Amino acid sequence: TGIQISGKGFMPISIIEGDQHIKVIAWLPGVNKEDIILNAVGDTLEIRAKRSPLMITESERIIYSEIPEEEEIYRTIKLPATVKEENASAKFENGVLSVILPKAESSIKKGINIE
Amino acid sequence: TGIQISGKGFMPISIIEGDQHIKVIAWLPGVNKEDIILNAVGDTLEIRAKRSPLMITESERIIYSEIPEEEEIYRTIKLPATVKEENASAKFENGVLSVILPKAESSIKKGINIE
Amino acid sequence: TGIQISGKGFMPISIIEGDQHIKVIAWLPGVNKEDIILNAVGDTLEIRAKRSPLMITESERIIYSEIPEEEEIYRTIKLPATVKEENASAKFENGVLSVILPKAESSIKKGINIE
Amino acid sequence: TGIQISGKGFMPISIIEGDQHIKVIAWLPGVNKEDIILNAVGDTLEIRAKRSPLMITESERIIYSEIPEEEEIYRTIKLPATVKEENASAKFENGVLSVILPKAESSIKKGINIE
Amino acid sequence: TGIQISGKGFMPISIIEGDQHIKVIAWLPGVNKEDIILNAVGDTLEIRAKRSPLMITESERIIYSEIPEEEEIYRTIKLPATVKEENASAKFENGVLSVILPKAESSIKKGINIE
Amino acid sequence: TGIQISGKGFMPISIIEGDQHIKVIAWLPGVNKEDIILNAVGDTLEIRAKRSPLMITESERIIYSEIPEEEEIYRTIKLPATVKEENASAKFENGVLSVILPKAESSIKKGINIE
Amino acid sequence: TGIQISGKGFMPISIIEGDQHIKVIAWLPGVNKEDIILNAVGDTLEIRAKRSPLMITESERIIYSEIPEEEEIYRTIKLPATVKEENASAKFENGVLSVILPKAESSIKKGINIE
Amino acid sequence: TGIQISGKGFMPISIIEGDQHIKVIAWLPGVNKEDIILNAVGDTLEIRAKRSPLMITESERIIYSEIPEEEEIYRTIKLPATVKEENASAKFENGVLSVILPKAESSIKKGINIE
Amino acid sequence: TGIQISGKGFMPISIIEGDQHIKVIAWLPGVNKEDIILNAVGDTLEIRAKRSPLMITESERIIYSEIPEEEEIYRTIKLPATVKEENASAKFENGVLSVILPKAESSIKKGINIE
Amino acid sequence: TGIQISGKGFMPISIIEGDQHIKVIAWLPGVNKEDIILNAVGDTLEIRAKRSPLMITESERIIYSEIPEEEEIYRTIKLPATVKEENASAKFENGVLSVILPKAESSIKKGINIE
Amino acid sequence: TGIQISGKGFMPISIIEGDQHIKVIAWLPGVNKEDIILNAVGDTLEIRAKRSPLMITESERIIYSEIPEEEEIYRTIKLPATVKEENASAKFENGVLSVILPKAESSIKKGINIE
Amino acid sequence: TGIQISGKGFMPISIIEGDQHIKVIAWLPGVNKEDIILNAVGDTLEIRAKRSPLMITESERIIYSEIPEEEEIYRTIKLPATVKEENASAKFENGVLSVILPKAESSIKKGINIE
Amino acid sequence: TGIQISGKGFMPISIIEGDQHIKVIAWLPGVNKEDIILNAVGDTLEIRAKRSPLMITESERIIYSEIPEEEEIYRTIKLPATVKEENASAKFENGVLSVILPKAESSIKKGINIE
Amino acid sequence: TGIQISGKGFMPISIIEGDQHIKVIAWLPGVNKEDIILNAVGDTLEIRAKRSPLMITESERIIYSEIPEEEEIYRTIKLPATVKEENASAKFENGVLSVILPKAESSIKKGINIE
Amino acid sequence: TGIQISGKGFMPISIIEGDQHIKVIAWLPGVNKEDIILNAVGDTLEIRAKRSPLMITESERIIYSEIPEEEEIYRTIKLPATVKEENASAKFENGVLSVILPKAESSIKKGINIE
Amino acid sequence: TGIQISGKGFMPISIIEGDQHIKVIAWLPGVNKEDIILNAVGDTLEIRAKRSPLMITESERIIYSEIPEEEEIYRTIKLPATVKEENASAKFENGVLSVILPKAESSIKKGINIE
Amino acid sequence: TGIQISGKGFMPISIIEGDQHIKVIAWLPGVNKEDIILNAVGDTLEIRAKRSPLMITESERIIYSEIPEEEEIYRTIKLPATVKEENASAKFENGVLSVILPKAESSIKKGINIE
Repeated sequence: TGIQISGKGFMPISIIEGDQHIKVIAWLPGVNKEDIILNAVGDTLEIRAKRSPLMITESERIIYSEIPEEEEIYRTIKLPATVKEENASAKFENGVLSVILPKAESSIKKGINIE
Repeated sequence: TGIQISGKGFMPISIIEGDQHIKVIAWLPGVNKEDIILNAVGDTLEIRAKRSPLMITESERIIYSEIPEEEEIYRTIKLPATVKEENASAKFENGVLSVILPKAESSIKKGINIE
Repeated sequence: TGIQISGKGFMPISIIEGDQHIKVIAWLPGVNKEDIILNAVGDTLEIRAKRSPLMITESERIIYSEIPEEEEIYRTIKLPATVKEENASAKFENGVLSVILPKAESSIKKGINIE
Repeated sequence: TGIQISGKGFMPISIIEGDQHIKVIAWLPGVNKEDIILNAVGDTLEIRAKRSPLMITESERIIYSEIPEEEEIYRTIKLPATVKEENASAKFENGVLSVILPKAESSIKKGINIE
Repeated sequence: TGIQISGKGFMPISIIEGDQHIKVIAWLPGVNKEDIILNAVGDTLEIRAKRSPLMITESERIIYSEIPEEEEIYRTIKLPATVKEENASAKFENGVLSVILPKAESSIKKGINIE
Repeated sequence: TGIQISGKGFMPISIIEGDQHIKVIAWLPGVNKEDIILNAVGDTLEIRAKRSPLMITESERIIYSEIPEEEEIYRTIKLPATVKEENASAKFENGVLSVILPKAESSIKKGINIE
Repeated sequence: TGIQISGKGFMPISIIEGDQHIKVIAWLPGVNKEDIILNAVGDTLEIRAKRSPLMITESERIIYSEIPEEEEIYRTIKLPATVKEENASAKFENGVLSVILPKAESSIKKGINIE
Repeated sequence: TGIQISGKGFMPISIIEGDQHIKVIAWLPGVNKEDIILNAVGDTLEIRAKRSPLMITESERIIYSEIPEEEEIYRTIKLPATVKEENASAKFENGVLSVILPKAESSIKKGINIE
Repeated sequence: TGIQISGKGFMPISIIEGDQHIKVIAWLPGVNKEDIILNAVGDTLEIRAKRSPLMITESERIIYSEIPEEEEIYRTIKLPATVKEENASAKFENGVLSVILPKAESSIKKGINIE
Repeated sequence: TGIQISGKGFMPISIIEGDQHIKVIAWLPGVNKEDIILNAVGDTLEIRAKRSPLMITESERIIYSEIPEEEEIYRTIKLPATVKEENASAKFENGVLSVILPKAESSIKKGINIE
Repeated sequence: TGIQISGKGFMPISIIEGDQHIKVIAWLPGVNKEDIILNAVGDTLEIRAKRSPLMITESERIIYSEIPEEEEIYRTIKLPATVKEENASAKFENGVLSVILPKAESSIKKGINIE
Repeated sequence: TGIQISGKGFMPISIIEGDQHIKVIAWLPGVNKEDIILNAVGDTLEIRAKRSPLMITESERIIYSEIPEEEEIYRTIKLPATVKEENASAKFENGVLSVILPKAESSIKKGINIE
Repeated sequence: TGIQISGKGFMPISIIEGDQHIKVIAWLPGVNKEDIILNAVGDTLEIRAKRSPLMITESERIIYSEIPEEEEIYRTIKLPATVKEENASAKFENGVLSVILPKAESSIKKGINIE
Repeated sequence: TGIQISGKGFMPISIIEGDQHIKVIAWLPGVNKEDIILNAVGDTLEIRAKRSPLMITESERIIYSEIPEEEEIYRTIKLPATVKEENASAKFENGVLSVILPKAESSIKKGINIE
Repeated sequence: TGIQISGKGFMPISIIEGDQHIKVIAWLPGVNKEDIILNAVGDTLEIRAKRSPLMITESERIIYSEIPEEEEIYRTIKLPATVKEENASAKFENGVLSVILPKAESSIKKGINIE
Repeated sequence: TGIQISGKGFMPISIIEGDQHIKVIAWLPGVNKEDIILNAVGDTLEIRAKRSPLMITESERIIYSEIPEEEEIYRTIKLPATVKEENASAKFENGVLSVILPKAESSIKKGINIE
Repeated sequence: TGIQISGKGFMPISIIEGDQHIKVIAWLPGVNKEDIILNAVGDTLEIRAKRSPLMITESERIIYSEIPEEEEIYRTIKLPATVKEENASAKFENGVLSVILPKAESSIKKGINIE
């Protein structure tokens, strides 16, 4: 049942499990597609990215703000199954990274019939 | 000094104030550019948008999730100055809406010299 | 000693350990034998099922109820030994699923003599 | 409005009220159809049954368990209406007993019109 | 399910329910068989008795005591079924009164079969 | 002033002290005269008895009960004076055992006059 | 070091220990010299007395009172040495009983020299 | 009655209200006259300035300090009356800025006579 | 390590320690250069000054204020080294007094080499 | 009723009382039969022993341990009856010492009959 | 660093780790050498045994006891290294079981030199 | 196991128990050898002494003090064995009284062999 | 994400993770380079060392100390990746041990591209 | 007014101040005159001594003890006046060290007359 | 008895006091011998040093760390005696600085004899 | 800044500090001018006096009292400057002692000019 | 028994009652004999006085003070007896006013004899 999330910075994760794969959704609003580093192996995925901070002309002042300032953020995740890093896909749109990880064959649960 | 935020759903705001305008940044990760409705007048801006929920094949199950499910979200904001809705600009990239509101002339603080 | 239960919905589990196998008992009252999905591999078993809700004619009203309404329920379990999914058996009677999982050879503790 | 449940052992009840009858649902997972004793009269129903305990070979040990051990369990219920014990029906499938109790004529609320 | 005990003085009760009767056991240690008053009707039984207090010669003093002094004690009990006061029996031995109350016909639950 | 009570089971004691003896009253409701074992020596008395439990036909069920179930009960008591076990008397009626213990000569307080 | 006081009613005690005796002072205000019963043996002294209550003509009412009403009062005391009841003296004046108890020979501590 | 202060950094304010004007005093110790920016309009005044930090030769170390380090500080204030930014005066001496704001004509309360 | 501050009134201090001297910074906003009294000797410095209060025409009222009213304020400080009062310098600008105190020769720590 | 245990070190005791003797069981796991010292007299028994500590090669380290380290342990017990030290027996097997102490004749409670 | 103990009953464990093996000490006082079952595999050892309860003639009564009554007890342990079940040794003396488990080659940490 | 200390004043005790005697150590700093009174009998020892208070010339004042002022101090001790007062020894040096009390023959525990 | 530290004694750890290796920093002030034992295998590293205690001539006394006295200290660490013990390097300077552990090939996360 | 006590071990101090000297009393029961080390200088006195521990034959056991075991004890005291170490006297009797310290001339307060 | 420590950063100190000197031990792990500044005078010593921070290639990330980051650290200590800065020695090895400070003659306590 | 008051009894102090002296006021109501002892030296003043207690004829009783009874009272004060005991003056009128202490030359703070 | 004190300012009172008069003591330290106003009538006395405040040259500052500043103080007291204001006396010395009030004849308790 094991899933271990860990890292720094704001990054709402979501783990979807299918029969033959695992989907991982992450919220990286403000982060630039090319600032994201994605790599995984075995049963752990690591998402690390950097989102630059709000640039303000000397004239402006931040009257108010709920957006976290930290620039470097990431998460290493322990998936509940080993996967094929080799066939992983990933899309990043509207600040949302979505990673598809095919389940490794050795981690594909096989059925049991009832009678 | 008045700034009144209010509405429903997750939407980290940020208000930047310059001498002749007001910048408003909002985090709408996952929201579709054309699902955003932006309108303002006087001293209040309203950002309302809808982000569709994570679609999962019947086969998948959400093993874990930190992403809020609510679909319809918005915020009406009371800015600390009246603005020219007419000349407002807005960009939406990487899940981040950024609105530029020119300060109305009547709300432009004028200087006072010290001696 | 590790055993990790996890999932959603009401489903009292029971894990029995023998020398060469592991028995797992689950309470799925109201669930339909063919609505149960059983599969396992390595050291983890997954029981997922759906029990339809109490259907009431428009005329009736639920005057009182201790029965949980949720329809989709499941549990993935981490057994304390690897098993042969291939030879697992399972019976479902009187709302009680009982799964027999033969211990994998590599997980069969071997004796040590005292003198 | 009176409904009085009472007895011993785990047995999630559910009382459905219709215009001319009362349905009572009980969760008796693991209990054997012929170990259930059902009888009622006036405005009270009594469900008493016994579910045998998990039998384990001397070799096995209960590594973990959420299933209550008590064998003899029951509930006497006070229904919100008198009923015809004589015409009561009952089905027991998938650990779920469902009893239909026709409302006694003297307990059938009659309508009142508004104008 | 209703059973209402009430009265004054120490008198441990016990209510046993059979299919066609109700047994009631009461602890009246020190009480004299002929100081007991037993009467009942409908669904309520009343046991009232008086136990004289420990008589001590002027010479003696009660060095210590866990025995309640109150002399007049009783309990009126609401049984879970109407009974035939007419056929009630009662035995009193070793400070223990035991009353047998035949269930009234109108209170005898009738069976319901399952299929 | 020493009096030490100790043992198991419900047994309200009462110790009466006279000039030349000690009376001990015990509540053994439900206990059978011949199931009581009484013996003492020096300054300690021991009362041990067994009261059989309420026998119920398979048909009956204990709907409610304030009577303790434990069968074997007893108490060893340290009296405030040595006594003549040899001349102790004892009566048991209506669930009440009453023991008379003649004070030993060596424990008979002798008077002191005031002037 | 043992001294055990016990009894009922208000009776401030005081124990004085000498080398060859033990003095006991008791406050029995309002008690009548001839209502006092004094006796002791071995290592325990017993003081029991009765002070009659304030008699008031029907005309009077107790507007206020700090004097305890209880009539029968006493105390049995465990002295730190065995004594010769036989040679005990006692004086009672101004509501104060004072008892002199010669230490028994077997309880007279004997000296040990230091060097 | 409205007065809204808001901003960042240490800056004790004081608002004095006259019949035809409003005085505002601010403590900007350590701040340089030409580092102060003063501007206002309508009913809000904004004071923003920057005080450089204590410069210490590499040789020195701050053994102790109650002086806040923040460099950029400011406050935007909502005055209880609209004012003529145009005729505002301001003096800055001994770390104290004092601003005189003539009340706008439309905000000059007019008298009411009592009889 | 000793540094003892003490006195009355608001006066944020700051003590900087160099190898051959001690710098002391104090916030005296609103205080007049010539109202400051500075003197020191041995290892203690004393700063005492008076700042006049905000003068308000009878017409004005203090609508709000965070500026402390007390007029006479001061602090006597125990420096962590004896100093040469004789060569102390002092500057007072923008409400900030800064005192330079040459360390006394006898208080100049001398080096120790490590090998 | 008196039983006084006291001493140091871990040593679960158990006192069994028969009519003519007293059994005392003690848990001395790891203690060597010949390291046990047993002696008693009157109404008190004393069990004192020493268990050597776990010897570990310099190479090993105690990764974890629930076994108390103390070496010298013992208990002096006050039995509820005087005994014949002279006829006491004792067996020590599997780390369990079991002592049989014949009750002294003077401590054998004699019977009292009830009628 | 992982070590997982788990099971039922009183059984103080101790785990000693050497470079090439693991020692496990267990306190099974009162347990019979031939009632102990020892087996292990991979990185987990299981110790299960049964100690019969104190047998008492009908005449005796357990006046006092700190010895746990449970008969069947055991523990499955997760060792911090895989081991060779095949070469495990075990001695049981004075209620103390001591098991020697040779570390598996694949679990023997290899050195790293510092410079 | 009984040991009862009691008395007044500061006097740290220490009781050592041998096979044939009992040693008692007491801290009587400042007390004068000839101000100590030692006597005992049976199973109780009594140590009473008086230490004069610090004498100060009128000129001096007690600037500070942790030494208790009370002059008369003592303790009566209940030893865990009867002793021969007759053969007791005692040494008093450096404010430390040490008493040797030979155990009485009747209190000398006799051995019990194990097999 | 798993990292498990464990051991005894003061030893501030620091784990740095690179793409192809893992660095581990440990503070072993006062420890002697040749008193350090470093070994690792799989995914766990073990650092064990001994620092001798401050030697003080009989003449000296430790007036004050924040340095922990314990001599033998160590930590076994679970790294987040398997490593090649074989190619580990290590430097120890200024009380700081620094270990470089090359990541095992099987633990080297591989990239995933986004589009 | 300064007096600073500090050190380890039990040692009740007492400081008496006269016009021309300072007396210091210390309780060193059990300490040997020649195990005491006394030295002082300026305004601080240091008392350090060692009292050997109670020696017990292997046969004896410490049944009870209020005497602190620590062997090495001491206190360094800061006197409220500088003194002439040179003329200090000291007596040690009955476990009580008493030191007389002549006040240094420079610390002898001189009088002031009132009128 | 005075010892005053003060400064910033992690630096476990230890002060050893001899008859003619004072030893000071400090833990400066990671600090470079030539980055340490040592100087003292009178009765105060000052240790100030700087330890550079862990340098990490852009590729690495600090997965975990118990090592404080602050670079500049120091402590000024008030020794309990004046010393000869001139003859102070100092060694720095294995992150441990050890300073020897000869006591000043004027601070060398001189003896006092007891009689 | 140091001022240390200390002593016993009620004596409200007041310390006034001038540029060249220190005034000390003390409330000694009821104390007799010739019962006051005043002396000081260096930086500490000592005021000690005795006020006799209210003398009452045997006939009178103190119905109520807020006046402290203690007779001997005093305070030793640490002044913030050394003084010339030699030139101290003192007046005592209306229960108020007032002492004038000329500051010692070495304690006279010297000025520092600001520019 | 009535005595009512009331007023403002610090003024410790004391009421002494004799058979024929009442003495009242008041602490008015610092108050001037001629600033005291004393008058009474019936059963109430009133003491009102004013003590001027400590006058300090501009040069001095109150470094510390426990003396209350309030100038005007007083107390009106309700005596437990009516008195002859006419014959009252009063002395004021050393800050202590002492008033003698002759009891009025009507308030002089007269005796009652006991028999």
